[PDB]
Amino acid sequence: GSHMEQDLKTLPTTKITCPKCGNDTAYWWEMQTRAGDEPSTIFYKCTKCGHTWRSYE
Ligand SMILES: [Zn+2]
Repeated sequence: GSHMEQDLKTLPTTKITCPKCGNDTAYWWEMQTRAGDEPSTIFYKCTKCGHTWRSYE
């Protein structure tokens, strides 16, 4: 754990809320996995504290 590759200034942001700092917006992209919960999910990184969760589309 020494290098990294995160991005914020990029990725179109979407209007949402943050259950952590209470922000009112977050970044958003899709994240598909295998199959055992929700095919193709969208993570939303709040644009304030830097927290991200998942959607259902
Ligand atoms: Zn936040």
